Amino acid sequence: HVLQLESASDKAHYILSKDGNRNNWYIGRGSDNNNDCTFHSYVHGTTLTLKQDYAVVNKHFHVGQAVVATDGNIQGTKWGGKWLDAYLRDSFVAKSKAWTQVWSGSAGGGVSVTVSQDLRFRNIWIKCANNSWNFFRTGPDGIYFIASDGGWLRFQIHSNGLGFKNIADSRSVPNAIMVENE
Amino acid sequence: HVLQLESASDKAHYILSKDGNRNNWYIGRGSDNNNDCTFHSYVHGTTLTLKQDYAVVNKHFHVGQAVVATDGNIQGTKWGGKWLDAYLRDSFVAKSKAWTQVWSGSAGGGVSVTVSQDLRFRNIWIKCANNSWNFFRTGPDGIYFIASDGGWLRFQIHSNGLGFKNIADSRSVPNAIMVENE
Amino acid sequence: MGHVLQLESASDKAHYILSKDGNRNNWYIGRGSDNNNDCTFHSYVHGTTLTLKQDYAVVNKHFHVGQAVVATDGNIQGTKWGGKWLDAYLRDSFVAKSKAWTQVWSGSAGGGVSVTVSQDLRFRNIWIKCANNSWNFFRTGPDGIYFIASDGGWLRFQIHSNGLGFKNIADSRSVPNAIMVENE
Repeated sequence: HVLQLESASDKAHYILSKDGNRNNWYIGRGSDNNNDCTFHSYVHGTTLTLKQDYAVVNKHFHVGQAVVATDGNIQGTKWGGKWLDAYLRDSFVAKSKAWTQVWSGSAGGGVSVTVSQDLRFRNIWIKCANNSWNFFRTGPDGIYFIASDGGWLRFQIHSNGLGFKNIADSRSVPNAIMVENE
Repeated sequence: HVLQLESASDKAHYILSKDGNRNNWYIGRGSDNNNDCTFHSYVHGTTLTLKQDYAVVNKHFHVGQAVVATDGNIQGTKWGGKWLDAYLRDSFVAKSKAWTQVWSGSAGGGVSVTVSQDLRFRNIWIKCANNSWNFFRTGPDGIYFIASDGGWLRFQIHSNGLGFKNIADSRSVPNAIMVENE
Repeated sequence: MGHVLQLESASDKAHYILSKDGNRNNWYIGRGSDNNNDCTFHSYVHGTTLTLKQDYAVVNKHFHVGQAVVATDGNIQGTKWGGKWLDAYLRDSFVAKSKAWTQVWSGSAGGGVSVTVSQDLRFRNIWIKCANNSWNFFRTGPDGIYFIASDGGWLRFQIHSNGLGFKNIADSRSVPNAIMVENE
C-alpha cells in the first residue's frame, strides 16, 4: 500500500517521464538541499510547487473556466464574463478626488456648447458670476436648474451628455465646467 | 535519484492506482499526442491539469477555507464571510447611470406624501416650476432646503425615508421626484 | 498496461507514493488514507498540501499565481491592484456606500470668518446648516471658492488649507452654524 522511494538525507528524488529522448514531466523533490516538491511539465513549462509557506503555479490558474491571472485579476461568469478590474470600474463610482475642466468660454441665454465627455450622471461644477464653483449632479439628457452665483441658470444636457445649453439665466452666465474624474 | 519512466515519442505515460478493480487515481501524461499532465481522482472526478498556457482545476478551489468558485466569485473572512459579489454590492456606491421615479403628484406647502423607496442618503432630483429637475443629495430623516426652480423649497424626509413633506415653498411646488438607482 | 506504472491495493485501502530522504518522510502523492478517496500531493517537510476532494480542490496555505497571491482569508494581491491587497484597493478606489454622516464643525461663521473643520472636506458630500434649521447639500471639489443659495439667502464659501479650512467669504442672511460630512 506504499510505493517507497528512498534517497540519502537532503538529496533530490523525483519521478521523471521522458517520451523518446525528450524530458516530458516530473514530480517530486527536484533538487538537493531543497525540500520544495514540484509537479512540472518540461514541454509546457507549466508548474505547481509546494513551498514552505505557500503553494504556487507559474502561469494563470483556471477554476472550471474562471481564471485567476498572474497580475491578480479574476475573470468569470459572476463578473458578467469581464475581468474583475473592468467589472469594478464599470460597476462602482470611482473615489478619484480629482476633477477635469471639460469646457471654458461664455454661454449666454440660448447658447449650446459641446464637450468630449458624457456629462450624464456626473458630478459637475459650473462657474458663473463672482469666481465661484456651483455644484450639480446631472441625471440623463434633460432640463435642470441651479440657483448659481449671480442669480440662477436653467440648463439642458443633450446629445447623450455631450451638449450643454444655457436655456435661460439671471445674471449667471456659465464660463467654465469641471467634472469629477471617473 | 530519479524514478525513470520512458515511453516512445508522443505516447502516454502515467502512474495508475486501482483499489480492488476500481480505477482510483492517476498522475502523469494521460493521453497519446498530448503533453498535458494531470493529477486526477476517478472516484471524485476532481482534477488538476498542467496545460500549455495555464494550470487548471475542474471544480471550486479552496485556499485554506477561502473559496474561489468556478464562476469567479470569492468567499473568505476578509469579505466578512460574504461572497465578494455581495461584499462589493453592499460596500460601494453603484455607478448605475440610471434613475427611477419614486413619486408624482403635487405637494403644496405642508403636504406630506409617501414615496416608493427609502430616500435617505440617496441622489434625488425634484421637479417644481418650469419643468426642470433640481438636484439634491439627502442624509438621514430630517429637514433640507433647496433653492429649486421657482423660488425655494424647504422639505422633510421622514418615516425612515418613505415620507416626503413640503414644509414650505416659495413658488416652487414639487410634482415629481427621481432617485438614482442603486 | 505493461507500460503504465500500476499501483494495486485492496478495495478502499490507501495507496500512495512516499519519498523519504534518510529517515525523514519528505513528500507523498496519492490516496493517503483508508476508506477515503481524497488524493493528496503533500510535503511533510514544508507541511504544504494540495488535495483533490469530492466537490472541490484545496490547498492548505496561501496560493500564488505567478507573483500574485490568493490568501487564505480570500484577499488577493497583485500588480493589477497596484501591488495592494484587493481589500485596500477597493477601499481606496471606490466611494463607500456608508449611509451615515458625521459632524465636522459646529459654531457660527459670519462673513469673513474662517474655522477649522475636523476632516479634509475636499471631494466630500457635505451638508451646511444656515438659517431655518435645515440642511443645504453641497459636493465640494478641491480647495477653492464655492457658492450655495442656502436657506436664508446664499453663502459663498471657501475650502482652504488642504480641506481643513472653511471660510465664509460672504453670505446673505445665511450664516453657517454646522457642517455634516458623509462617512467614507
